[PDB]
Amino acid sequence: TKVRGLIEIISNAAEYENIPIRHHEDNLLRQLAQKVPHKLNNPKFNDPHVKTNLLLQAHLSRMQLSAELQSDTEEILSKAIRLIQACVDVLSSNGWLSPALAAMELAQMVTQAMWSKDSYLKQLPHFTSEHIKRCTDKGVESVFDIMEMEDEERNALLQLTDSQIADVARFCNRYPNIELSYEVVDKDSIRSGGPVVVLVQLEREEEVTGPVIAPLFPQKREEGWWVVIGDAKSNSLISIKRLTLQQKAKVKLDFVAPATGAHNYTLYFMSDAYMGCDQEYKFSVDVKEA
Repeated sequence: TKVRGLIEIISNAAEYENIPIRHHEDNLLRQLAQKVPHKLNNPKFNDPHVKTNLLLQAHLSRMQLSAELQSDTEEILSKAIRLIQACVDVLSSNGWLSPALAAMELAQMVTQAMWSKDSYLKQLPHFTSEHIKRCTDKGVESVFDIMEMEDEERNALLQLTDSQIADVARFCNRYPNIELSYEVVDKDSIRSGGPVVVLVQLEREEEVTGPVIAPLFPQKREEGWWVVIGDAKSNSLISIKRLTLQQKAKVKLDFVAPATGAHNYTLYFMSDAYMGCDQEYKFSVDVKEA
């Protein structure tokens, strides 16, 4: 399941069965279809689902559109998050780890208007491609790398006005900087077929708690998270829970312990709003019994 396939699942939804099909837009659409990262095949520029797929890609690529197309995009976007969450629900319920994680990233992508391959710095206000090129050239790749710089370094690199920096500071102070700690409950008493309980604790270290900053997403959004346990080797999604976080939160996940012996898993913490904030921890358990 590639990003392309996930975008197709979202745009093929019955919810978009009535996206406006206009006289005289085929031109823009035909060209749009030429420029988007994932080219479409038979394109039927009369299919609301085809239009929806192109407008979603255009949004992710932050391309120039007509006022009308921009309005159509806003409509599509207003239904997108809920659809993506449902998609994550389906993929994770079926136990498909990679597809489920990719769908979670798609929620971040749609919110921040960017592709999974883009630098996380594309989220910062006023950051252009050259900003990103210069940051990458310098080995600066995370928002945290940006925040660690002193003024002289930052001004030379970003070349931003005091007002632009104030906007950057606002985003950085709300960007998730969470400390995740976890405990395998009674690690020495796990029995085959019995429960394996993982107690996760989250604590926000950044200064501001509040709604997501996403200049290119029309609706007000709240920060959402998923905590997941899976087997990366077999691509199996074992446990998942959705949560919202204020200052501190405790999340309990559990799953059936496999056959006696040593086993390895991965604990994931995934955003549905920001990129670059996800965490992964490979842990192990010793199952007794037998």
